[PDB]
Amino acid sequence: LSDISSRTLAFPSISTADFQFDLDRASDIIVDAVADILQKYDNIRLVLVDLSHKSRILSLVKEKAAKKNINSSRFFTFVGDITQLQSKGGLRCNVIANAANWRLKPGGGGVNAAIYNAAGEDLQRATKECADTLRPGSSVAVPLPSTSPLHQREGVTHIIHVLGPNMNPMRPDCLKNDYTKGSKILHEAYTSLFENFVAIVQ
Ligand SMILES: Nc1ncnc2c1ncn2[C@@H]1O[C@H](COP(=O)(O)OP(=O)(O)OC[C@H]2O[C@H](O)[C@H](O)[C@@H]2O)[C@@H](O)[C@H]1O
Repeated sequence: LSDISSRTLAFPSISTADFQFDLDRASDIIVDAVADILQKYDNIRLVLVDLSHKSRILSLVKEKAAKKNINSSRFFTFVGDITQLQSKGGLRCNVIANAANWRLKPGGGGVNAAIYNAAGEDLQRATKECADTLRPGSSVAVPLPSTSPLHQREGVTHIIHVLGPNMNPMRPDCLKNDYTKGSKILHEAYTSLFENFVAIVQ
């Protein structure tokens, strides 16, 4: 097997800040999507990250993962900045997920701003070579050039942009609390993410 860092994905909670997706529902969906992928693929590790130790989504996911008896060597939560996992967290993760916007543009606050700021213009060049847009519930894997400061400092080799459902009425494709559709699309976003990650590993 390759090194563990090469088989580790760190991801943030998609859709639950700027996109205002309900945390209780999101946490159920995270744990179900994680359980589903770990049932299929060996030798991967998944790490849910959020910036604050008071994170409500981390607390919910921990509770639910314990109830569901998810294998805690293969999935766990971690407090940290997704762009500083090795340097500040002490945890090397080669692949990270981004909660993107549909046009795959930098900025916009949230984790998307942080990732593009850390990665620099290399990520915008590389992303434009892979895809021009995302639709909700889908993702795209982008190899991160070795010249990127994020690669040099944190060992990140790939970023997977993911577009989750949007519940925020001041953002594109707002679902107006259609959580039937919303829940399906967030399930799809996580499965798409995890499948892209597995396709990088194997
Ligand atoms: N540096 C970080 N490290 C780890 N987690 C973070 C970080 N920054 C935020 N989070 C967590 O990341 C999680 C997701 O929060 P969001 O980034 O709003 O994603 P969304 O899918 O709701 O909105 C996407 C839109 O916002 C974007 O700007 C795009 O431009 C889109 O327009 C939360 O748990 C955060 O606490």
